[PDB]
Amino acid sequence: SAPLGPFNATLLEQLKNDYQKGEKEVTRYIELQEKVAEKYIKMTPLSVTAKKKLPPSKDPRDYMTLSPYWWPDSTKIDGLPYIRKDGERNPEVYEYPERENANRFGDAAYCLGVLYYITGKEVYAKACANHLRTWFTDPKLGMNPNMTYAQAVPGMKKMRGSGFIDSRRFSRALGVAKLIEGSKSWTPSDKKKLDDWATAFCYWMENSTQGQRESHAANNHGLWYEAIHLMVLAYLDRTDRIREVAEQSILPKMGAQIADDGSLPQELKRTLSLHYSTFALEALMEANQITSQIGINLWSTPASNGKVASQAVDYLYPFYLNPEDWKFKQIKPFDQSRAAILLYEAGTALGNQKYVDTAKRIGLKYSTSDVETIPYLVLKK
Amino acid sequence: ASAPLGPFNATLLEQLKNDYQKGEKEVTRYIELQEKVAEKYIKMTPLSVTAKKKLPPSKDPRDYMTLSPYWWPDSTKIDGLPYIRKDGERNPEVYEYPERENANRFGDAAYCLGVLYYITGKEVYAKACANHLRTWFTDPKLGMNPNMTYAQAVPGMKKMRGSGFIDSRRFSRALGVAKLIEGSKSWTPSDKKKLDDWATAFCYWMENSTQGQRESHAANNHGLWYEAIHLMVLAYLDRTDRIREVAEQSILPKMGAQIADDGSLPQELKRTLSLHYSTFALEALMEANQITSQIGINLWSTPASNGKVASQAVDYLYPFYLNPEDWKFKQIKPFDQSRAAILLYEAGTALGNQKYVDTAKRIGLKYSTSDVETIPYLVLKK
Repeated sequence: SAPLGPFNATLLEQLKNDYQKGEKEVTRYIELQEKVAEKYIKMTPLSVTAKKKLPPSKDPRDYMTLSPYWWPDSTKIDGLPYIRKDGERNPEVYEYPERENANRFGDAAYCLGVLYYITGKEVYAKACANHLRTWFTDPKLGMNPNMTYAQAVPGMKKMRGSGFIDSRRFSRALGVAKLIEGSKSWTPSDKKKLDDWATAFCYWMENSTQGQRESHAANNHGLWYEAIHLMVLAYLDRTDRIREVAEQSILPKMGAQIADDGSLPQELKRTLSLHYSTFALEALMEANQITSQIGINLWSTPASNGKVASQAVDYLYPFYLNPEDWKFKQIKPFDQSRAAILLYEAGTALGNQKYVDTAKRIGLKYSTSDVETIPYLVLKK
Repeated sequence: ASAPLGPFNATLLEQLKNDYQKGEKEVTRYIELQEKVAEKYIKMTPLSVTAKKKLPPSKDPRDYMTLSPYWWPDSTKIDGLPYIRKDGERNPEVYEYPERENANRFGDAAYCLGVLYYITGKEVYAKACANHLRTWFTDPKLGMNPNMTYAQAVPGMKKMRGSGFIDSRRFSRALGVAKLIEGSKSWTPSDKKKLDDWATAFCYWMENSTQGQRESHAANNHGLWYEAIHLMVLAYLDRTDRIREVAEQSILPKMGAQIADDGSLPQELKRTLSLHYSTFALEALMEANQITSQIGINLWSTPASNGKVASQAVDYLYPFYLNPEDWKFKQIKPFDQSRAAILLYEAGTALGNQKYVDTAKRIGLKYSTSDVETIPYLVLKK
């Protein structure tokens, strides 16, 4: 049985088992992924401190990014304070290296971690460990365990926590560290430091004013917060807390956002409504990969108010077939391949065969290098 | 009191200089706002194309290099090579090439400083402009090689391309506004000579390289924007007969082939940003006409050999400039209606169409905006 972690544990165990028995189709797929994975073996570990502009703390170990929809105001002489343009990403975001480097880190470590779980080769754990240490625990290059300055806005005078969503990138990688435990490269001392980082980040999530705020939001930010919350709690083996967050936080939050038709009214008022409708469920989808390893299915468990997350997939299914029909503002094209993983996750969990069949029709490219598709051989022809 | 030939609306700019000298309150108010906007360019350290780590294939940091914005790594290839195209979707990798945004910042600064010197006469603005011009263009270590070989390159593509020449309009407008500072104490006769020599060299590359040749023959918005940049360079060099030849032998035939009988731009209707690329082609004619009209050639009303006129394109688009909602073609991003204001004002005054000029002012530009391309257009603010 796979260690508790941020992935579909069924598909992952299936892959390792077929790989060990020698099944051709899986062994060929894994030898693809290994060729894809070779850039991460040579790839030099990134660190949050690779930045020139420092944050208010003057500490380069603090993660800092710009909130993507905030732009300078031309009608002010300094451009300050920034004004918002929902859905239109300000290219200034890319002057904060963490925004893209946390992605590159997260991808590298997830891929290396799952390949060491499937194949068992020390070269994959040894490379994953190098990435984990430099990003999280290294006394000089690892990030502080907080997200105070995530998605900061210049000229804004209050502090906000909407930026906590940036954590999904590196917190998936935190969980997968559990997969290389037992390797020769991940020493007891390595695990302890990462446990202590994970313990500190969790304390920051739960008790900081920004974390408390985010823990209370009944929108897609609250769902993503709790999904990230489960990943940290899963890494630390706090399964009772996983049960309590699922039942006391995620399901109530999910039920307040679903309307009687299954739509998500808070996301239909965005400039990117089909994207943000799917973003919300993607939070629930990643949380459910962790809850269902301990027996809790968030797709089919109803909330106190009777709403259940399957109603929200039903509303969106027609448009996942024919995205033209989306009768709401979508100021940018929508990636139909996001429906493939979502409908398989939700279809496998709900015993809905129409969903699983449509997931396979849409599919993912067999040879793609997107690391989040590594588990989904079942979607790749 | 006539403005030197350059890449701006000379009527609006002479009017502003005239009114500011006479003491008119409303212009003096506006120019003092512009001066507060322009102080950041006085302090701004000059930019240079050489501020980059990743070198071009020539291994010369003085070569301008950018990435073609719509080209993306291919996930199904082990190295992502060769890149593939997604029309309309900017690959954020473009921001790893510093010249993409630094040429904009440079261009904006030198243009703002040049126009304010023309209007106010203040040497502080000629001195600041000249600083930006020397570092970008002529400096023997920091200045830019006079070419666009590696503009909008594409990783994995085997042939060389010319369509990235469009990147030139940023620093090219700045090249022309150097004419406004000639005669200051700060722009010495030697500064003029090097810059003249640089512009002669860049114009040579534009006209004789394989890439510039291709670009001079495209009958799309790239060909139009090529000649509009060509006119900036030839105006700066005072080659006014060439301006007349380029207008009658290239711009007019190109405009004549790209306008259909209903006044639409077929080539632009097929892009994923059809309302943006229709306006783009026209803005090429607008910026070329600001120059051609200073030597007596009105590109909005002068027909091609087939009797097509550029005013026919404005007519096709005017109703959509009112209600962009009605645009019945692919537009995978929102359309900025302020672009129409300058366009409609520029075409309206050249064509005598009051309906156009009224619509321009109704849309308007923000009085306090710091966007330097709106500096001449007080008439669209207020």
